Amino acid sequence: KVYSRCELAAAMKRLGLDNYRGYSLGNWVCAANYESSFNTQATNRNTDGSTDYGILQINSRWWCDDGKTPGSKNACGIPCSVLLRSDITEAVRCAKRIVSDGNGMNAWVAWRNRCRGTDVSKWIRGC
Ligand SMILES: [Cl-]
Repeated sequence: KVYSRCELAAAMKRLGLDNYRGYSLGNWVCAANYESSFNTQATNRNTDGSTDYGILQINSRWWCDDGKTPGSKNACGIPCSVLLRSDITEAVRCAKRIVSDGNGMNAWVAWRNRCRGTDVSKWIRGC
């Protein structure tokens, strides 16, 4: 499932991301846009044997278990497959853990490069 910008905004707001750890809804929407193009089925293979999964491209070295990432730690206590669902509940729960890990949303490289220090409220225009 690939979300539309407003459909994702509503889902993320329903699941408590607006102003979570001080990050407005637009930040989260922007991050999803650049991390995955709103695609819950997105996967990206990395050189270390990890993969980034889902709409917020959560990494399998640290956060979820994909059964094939050497040295993986599974801090969200989930199989990575639950991050490939249309239902973003598990992705949001894990994202809340990631954003609380000491660097805010800088954990998402695409957010840092493309969203941070921009006017992110445009991501919720018309929603
Ligand atoms: Cl916003």
